[PDB]
Amino acid sequence: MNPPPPETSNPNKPKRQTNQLQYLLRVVLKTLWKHQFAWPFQQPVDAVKLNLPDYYKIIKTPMDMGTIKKRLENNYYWNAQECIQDFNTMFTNCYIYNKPGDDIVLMAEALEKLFLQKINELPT
Ligand SMILES: Nc1cc(-n2ccnc2)c2cc(F)cc(O)c2n1
Repeated sequence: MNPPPPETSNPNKPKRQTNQLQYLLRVVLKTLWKHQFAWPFQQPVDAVKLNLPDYYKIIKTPMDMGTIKKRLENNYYWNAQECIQDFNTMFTNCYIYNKPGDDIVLMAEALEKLFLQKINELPT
């Protein structure tokens, strides 16, 4: 079975919109989304379909760009740093589950370097 996906809304959690968060959706996510290596990260890992039955035995804080995108569209975050942490969790989980040089890891590393370039400068 797959676990329930991470929440994309939470009425207990305060919402906010900042220039930097609009930018993380408008520019950073929506450009990463178009990368040729983006597709494995556009939705939660379906460990049933991919025959990775050990995935959620190892990965306990799963994160993906589909969840991030919905969070950004919902103004789920308080600030840009909260969103950047979700990106880092997504990359870090892929390096934890897989090994250096794996095809998926090369994909994650391409996106990560592009992500780092894009958030080097955020709007004021
Ligand atoms: N062994 C794998 C396979 C993945 N995948 C998913 C679709 N096609 C390959 C995968 C995807 C991720 F977003 C993170 C990972 O850690 C992954 N690990």
